Amino acid sequence: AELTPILPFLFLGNEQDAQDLDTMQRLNIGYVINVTTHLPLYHYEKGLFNYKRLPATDSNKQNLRQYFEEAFEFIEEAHQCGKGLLIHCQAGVSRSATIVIAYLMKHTRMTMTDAYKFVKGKRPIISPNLNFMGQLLEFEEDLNNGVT
Ligand SMILES: CC(C)(C)C(=O)CSc1ncc2ccc3ccc(Cl)cc3c2n1
Repeated sequence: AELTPILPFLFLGNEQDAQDLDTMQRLNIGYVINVTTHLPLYHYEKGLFNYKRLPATDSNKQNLRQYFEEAFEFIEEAHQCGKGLLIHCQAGVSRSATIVIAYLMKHTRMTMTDAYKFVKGKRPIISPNLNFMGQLLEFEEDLNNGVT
């Protein structure tokens, strides 16, 4: 069990981390983003959290940019009402860390490199995915040019 707090309201974890019900309620988490196609929404039937599923796979062809804006608003929703958000996928946190890094670029105004350094400092194990890196690099281009 290990929920990594990126921001006071934004938490990063894997499949096993999302199953620790006691820790999630201790940290005042009320929102969960599940970035998998096959994993269940843990503790859904208990009616404690608001869920959002980004149906993605951990492949070199998966497009995560399409899920960026939807995830940012769910995070803002958790932020604007004083609750924490947990975003998770599987062991390598490749998918979920990509979304978190994207959020830090758009809203916290950090650069792509600095955002990775920020998350990597708090979450030491992140599996590599050149496809997601390319999408984050292309995403930084659009932010600097005023396209998104
Ligand atoms: C995208 C994701 C977080 C899923 C990932 O690929 C983690 S693995 C890794 N390993 C070595 C690196 C060396 C420089 C670097 C500069 C920028 C960015 Cl975003 C990543 C790296 C980098 N990332």
